[PDB]
Amino acid sequence: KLPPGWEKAMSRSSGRVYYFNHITNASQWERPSGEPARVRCSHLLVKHSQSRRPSSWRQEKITRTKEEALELINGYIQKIKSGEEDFESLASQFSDCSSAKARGDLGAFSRGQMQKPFEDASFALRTGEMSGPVFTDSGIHIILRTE
Ligand SMILES: O=C(O)[C@@H]1Cc2ccccc2N1
Repeated sequence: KLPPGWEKAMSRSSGRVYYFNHITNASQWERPSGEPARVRCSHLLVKHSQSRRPSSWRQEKITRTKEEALELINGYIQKIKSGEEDFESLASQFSDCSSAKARGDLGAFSRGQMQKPFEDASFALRTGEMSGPVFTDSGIHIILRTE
């Protein structure tokens, strides 16, 4: 039927069908379109108190809760989707990963190098697509596949 990870769902507020990807946590109204050794991704990481290392270049001690981190991620996705802010701008300013200094770019990578939920989401994205919240031991990520 649909490309890997994608399913149909019904909107509770509007009753209109939409599409959801259970690997990337992406969701959208439009029906999704139509695997490589390597993909290239950027990300925006929001850490929280249960991250494996609750510290980053932004904050020596990261104290926010998992739920507060998810709300921040949700807000950044809204601003990216509305076009009020670019992904790169938000990653440079607010990602708790040192890759913030390269607009969130992680370069190319293959399967077997990254944490599994990040890897799985990265490889299920098509070039140009963006994930919803992706949960790892580091924190919560927004992932943008660039190649
Ligand atoms: O560790 C991993 O594979 C994923 C990708 C990544 C990059 C930077 C910081 C945390 C993080 N989680």
